[PDB]
Amino acid sequence: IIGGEFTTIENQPWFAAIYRRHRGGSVTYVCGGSLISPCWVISATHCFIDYPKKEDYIVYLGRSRLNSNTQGEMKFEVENLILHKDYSADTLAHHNDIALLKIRSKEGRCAQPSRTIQTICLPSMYNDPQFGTSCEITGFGKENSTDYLYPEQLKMTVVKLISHRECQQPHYYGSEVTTKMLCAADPQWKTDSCQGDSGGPLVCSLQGRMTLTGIVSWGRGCALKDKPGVYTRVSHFLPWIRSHT
Ligand SMILES: CN(C)c1ccc(C(=O)O)c(Oc2nc(Oc3cccc(-c4cccc(CN)c4)c3)c(F)c(N3CC[C@@H](N(C)C)C3)c2F)c1
Repeated sequence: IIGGEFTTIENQPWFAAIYRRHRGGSVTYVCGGSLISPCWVISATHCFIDYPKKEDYIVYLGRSRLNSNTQGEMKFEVENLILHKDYSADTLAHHNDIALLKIRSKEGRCAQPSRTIQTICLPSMYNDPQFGTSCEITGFGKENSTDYLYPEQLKMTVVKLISHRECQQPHYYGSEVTTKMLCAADPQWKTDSCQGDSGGPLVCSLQGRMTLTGIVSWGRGCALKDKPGVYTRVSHFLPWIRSHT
């Protein structure tokens, strides 16, 4: 995340950190995700498409820091990696960029609630906030283009939803964004998702309840003028989520 502030998992208790395992016990961060039910984390397919083997991945919940431990964190294996069968990418966009990870602890249990681990609510079908609404994104992605290190502490920022008609304008993304995507940006183009933030949640507070509205998918650069972040529009995959869960 570019711009934005350090946060703790307490403030983002549905956030899931997804890593890939390596011989020796070392791991490398992959992508973000969100806990939508005790046994299911939702993320983006493009995070896994090159290495679709569920055995290689681990998921943390209740984790505030990238390479050190947080009190109360829970570690999980992936029982089922479900990628969208119609996922694809052209020269700019990911399509149907949504994935489900069935999680299972070493001891065989799903996630348990706590101050640092909670589910986010799913949206209602075709019901999303109107453009201009503030929503938050969270992730361990890069915060600076010249960095070789990702931030050690979780970050968040606030962006505003952009209408589909604005994002489809030629100096934005044109026909590259479909009704199955949503765009969001800082009005001053100062804060944005970046490398490593994909898979993570775009959350909007609806009537008090925090709702998973988007999943970080793609864009052009990070915090570039007239190039909003593009998210998978979760309210259009509810049937897919419901049936595969
Ligand atoms: C395999 N692993 C572990 C990972 C981990 C993280 C990411 C990620 O997206 O963050 C990832 O996907 C990808 N990672 C990239 O690196 C970067 C570099 C800089 C910014 C971003 C980036 C990521 C999310 C949102 C936004 C919008 N501000 C930007 C991604 C890519 F440029 C692509 N392209 C470039 C080509 C384009 N096209 C196929 C749509 C997609 C990509 F698909 C793979």
